[PDB]
Amino acid sequence: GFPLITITVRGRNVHMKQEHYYLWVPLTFITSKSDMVHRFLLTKTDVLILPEEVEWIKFNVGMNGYYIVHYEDDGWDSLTGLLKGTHTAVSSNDRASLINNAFQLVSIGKLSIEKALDLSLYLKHETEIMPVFQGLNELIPMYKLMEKRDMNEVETQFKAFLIRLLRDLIDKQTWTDGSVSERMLSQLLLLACVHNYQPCVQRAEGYFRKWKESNGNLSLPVDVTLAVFAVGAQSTEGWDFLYSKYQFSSSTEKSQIEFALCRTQNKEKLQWLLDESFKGDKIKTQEFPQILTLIGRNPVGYPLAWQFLRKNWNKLVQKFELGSSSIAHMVMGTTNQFSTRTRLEEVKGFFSSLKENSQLRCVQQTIETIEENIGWMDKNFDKIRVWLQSEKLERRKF
Amino acid sequence: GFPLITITVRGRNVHMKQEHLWHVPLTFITSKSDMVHRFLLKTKTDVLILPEEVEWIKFNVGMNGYYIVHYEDGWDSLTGLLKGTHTAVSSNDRASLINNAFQLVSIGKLSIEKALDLSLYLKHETEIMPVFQGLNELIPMYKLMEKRDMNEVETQFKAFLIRLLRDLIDKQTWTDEGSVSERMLRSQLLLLACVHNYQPCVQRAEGYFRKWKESNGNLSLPVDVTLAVFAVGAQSTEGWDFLYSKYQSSTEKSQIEFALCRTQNKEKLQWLLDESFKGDKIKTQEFPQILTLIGRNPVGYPLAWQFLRKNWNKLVQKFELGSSSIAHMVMGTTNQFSTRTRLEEVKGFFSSLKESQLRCVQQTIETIEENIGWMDKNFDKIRVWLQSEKLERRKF
Repeated sequence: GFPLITITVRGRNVHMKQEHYYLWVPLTFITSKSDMVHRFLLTKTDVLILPEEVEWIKFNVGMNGYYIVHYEDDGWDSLTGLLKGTHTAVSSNDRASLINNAFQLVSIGKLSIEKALDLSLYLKHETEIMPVFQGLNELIPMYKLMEKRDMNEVETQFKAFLIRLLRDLIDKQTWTDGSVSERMLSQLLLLACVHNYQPCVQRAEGYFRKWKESNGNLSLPVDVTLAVFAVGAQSTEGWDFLYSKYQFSSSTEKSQIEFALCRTQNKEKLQWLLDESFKGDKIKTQEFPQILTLIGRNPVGYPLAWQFLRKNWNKLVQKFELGSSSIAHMVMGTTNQFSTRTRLEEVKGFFSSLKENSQLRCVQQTIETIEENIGWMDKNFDKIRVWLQSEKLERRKF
Repeated sequence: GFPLITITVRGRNVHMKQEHLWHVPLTFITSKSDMVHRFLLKTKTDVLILPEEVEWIKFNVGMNGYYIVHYEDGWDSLTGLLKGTHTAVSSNDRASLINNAFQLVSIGKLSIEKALDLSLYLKHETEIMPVFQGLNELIPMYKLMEKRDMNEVETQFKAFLIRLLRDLIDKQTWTDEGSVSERMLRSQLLLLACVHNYQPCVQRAEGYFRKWKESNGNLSLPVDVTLAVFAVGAQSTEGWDFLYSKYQSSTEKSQIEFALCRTQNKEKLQWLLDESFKGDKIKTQEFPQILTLIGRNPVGYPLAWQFLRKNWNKLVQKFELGSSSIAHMVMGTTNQFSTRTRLEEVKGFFSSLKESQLRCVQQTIETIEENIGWMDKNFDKIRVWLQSEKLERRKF
């Protein structure tokens, strides 16, 4: 029930529609040769009429912080081109807005993934956190949808794309600790490393092997620590050594080792964590929800955390209330990345039989997120298969 | 990066060697094994022993890891492979060798003569990926030549380039109907032919253009050939003028945009820079791509450079120094230089802007200081190598 303020410009005649995905809408914008910000308030349609004729127009609807803008064809192509050559002209949070809405409209069915992606390609030049983060925030859920389906080829290619994009910025991070922002941008080191960018997955191994070769006495930078452990847990000696430290020793490493422990393709170890977390003795049950969410997020262990959750639901609600923050969160972490009608009806088929235990906001919120996923992917899989098979192509004449 | 992993082989003894404390995960395929093998060079040098003897071996498979391979003793055997049976290797791997071959001409140890030889098999190359690689390895050479007074060698190269691609150039149907990359090859090969003045592509493009003009652009042009069609139309005032009328679709502009900057009309080349800057008759947000493209133009290159320096105070204000934008511009106006005089022209300008000390500048100078000595070393070798390709030399 949020806005959907369609925009059609002709010359300096700026028409704008209303469908509000009536209402009342305190539109804001920034034009091309403006270096300033403007005011307006929409009936169904209106026009405002621009003073001078200008090249591009960026509606950042002054409605609180959340708004949905659509400029259709030519309009998005004007903006796509601004970022692709002169993205510095606009701000970081406007960098975000664009990226955010570009993808919003893809799932709403007013913009095609081909185009929302044919934009993400400028991020190779983005040297700021906010847009990069946004980018990842919109692009990551796609491939996690893929991870839960027969899709190795396009998964891998997507990720290559994603890493290929970010590489420059990845490659210029010192392995140390900038401001609260630069240090957090850490996330790249991890993400690089998780996806096998090899100058990442070679130095982390180094840092890890040494660290454990002092029984974890080396001081690792905090920023690096996640990547370091994330490659560590991919080997049996790695998992075990790091897990011995978890119990034996601090507050933040905990989380970092907690996070890094679940990032394992070992189906045995994984099962272990669900199990013991459940108890409380080895891993305390105070953080079973988080462990369950992350395992759901694993590429191999997604079917475990759902299976476990179902096989032992009767006992989770005795231990975490029938419907609560934890429980809801748990429901959603083991189901909302499913992209099949086969997963959907199981997700429906389970909860719609608990009767007394069966109809919470998390249940019907999740089914929908899956019913979106089904349609989204059906529409877009084949599309994004090619958009990537049509990107690594002359990625210079005369 | 830039580890240089030297490979010497005697029988089954396969010696690595290292260059710039590196740890290097090595991978390799042979004439016996299609399988990508594994080897971790952690020490400076090492060896391995292949199970049986091999006609050839090749390292860094599919270009997955960042190391460049030079084959000692070697390269000769990898050539004859591609010259006789290139279908035995894979497509991505055909690219590797072309990249590397020419790469190692950068740093030496491999002569231009031998790298250029390798590129000869492309006469039979029936796949997007290697074709492209060969183009974008060879092209940046005659781009360096265009910016000097080496016409006879420039033209001789260019013809060569075409002669090389020709059989495949004539194979493209002037339509769309194709899968991905299939349609991209026609896209790009028709252009190349046309720009280098291959007549059968220049004559077809004049026709398509001509009849399109005789319709007020109401003629159906296939997307692929559109570039070539326009690329040759803008070589006359009636065609440049016409296309701009059309300029003022989301993709049509880009072709007409590109096709415009090809004109050797240094008068209207100026007009594009000037009016792109204003933002009125062409967008301001498009000055980066028009400046970089005028950079490449064999006759207009000086303007785009000249315009930048004469007008640098308004671009740094308009787009902000140290941007994606400004760096792209600096490097596109200057990276194809290949003389000492041009060097001091770069160093002289940018360093005098007081605070100058940013990536592109430091980056460009390095790119030109590498050009200079590349050309010193290679121009003559290439001059004479060309004089020999033409040698069909069929006896008995």
